[PDB]
Amino acid sequence: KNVVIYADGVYDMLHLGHMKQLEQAKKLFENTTLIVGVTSDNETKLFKGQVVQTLEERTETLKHIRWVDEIISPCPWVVTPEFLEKYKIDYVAHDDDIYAWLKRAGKFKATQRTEGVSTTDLIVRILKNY
Amino acid sequence: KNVVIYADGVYDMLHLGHMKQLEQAKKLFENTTLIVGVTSDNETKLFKGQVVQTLEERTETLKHIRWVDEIISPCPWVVTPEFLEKYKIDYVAHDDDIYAWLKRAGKFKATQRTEGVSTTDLIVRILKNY
Ligand SMILES: O=C(O)c1ccncc1
Ligand SMILES: O=C(O)c1ccncc1
Repeated sequence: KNVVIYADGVYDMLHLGHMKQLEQAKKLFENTTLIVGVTSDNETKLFKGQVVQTLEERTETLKHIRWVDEIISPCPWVVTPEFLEKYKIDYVAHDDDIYAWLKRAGKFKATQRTEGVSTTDLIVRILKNY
Repeated sequence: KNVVIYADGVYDMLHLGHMKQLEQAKKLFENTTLIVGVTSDNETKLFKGQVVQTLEERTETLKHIRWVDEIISPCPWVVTPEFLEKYKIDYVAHDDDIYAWLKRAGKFKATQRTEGVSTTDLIVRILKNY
């Protein structure tokens, strides 16, 4: 019955939008193990851009989140079918291409993002008042 | 066996320092129910000062934290012995006076703060780079 879900991301400056996404992946099936992958500082910088928190800070915050069962930190930047076999992952859960092969296989579970809740935007709140 | 712990605070812009505190209160005894009280916007402003997130935003974030079993939102600003009886609270868990009466009664459990991890300070990080 237990379904293994893998959700990777930068998880920089974790906010409610991030945690609703993790809650969503956790609840994709009735009995799950949610594995979260945290990307490395170097690869995030090289491919995405500026990260505020280090790998260790981003990883420690996630350990406090109710929905997170296991953590791979750091995690590979690109998911491969080897990786899926290595960790016995049944579905990859991410927002939406690079995930075509997963959707083709029956193993992609779309999860949704929440905007405006970002730590970035809460400073703007502090500031559109100054 | 189950021990009811009450930890109140503003929980504005929840960071790792906040979550380590909640983890600490949760683990005060082997079997606990951790109740978290979230203070109102008006009373925080009036007694503490400027709050960034609303009551509802601060409360929703806490629902995602592994250690939080129950939430009182909003919560009273001052704990009273009536309140303790009302919720069957065995210990109040807070950092450290206003908690003398609790310590006198055997019902105060000190928890520790973590500095420098504050959302405030992570902007300074972004900025001591500009
Ligand atoms: O959070 C992302 O967009 C991401 C996920 C997996 N690998 C790299 C980046
Ligand atoms: O977080 C605090 O300092 C607080 C705790 C309980 N009542 C008011 C304020």
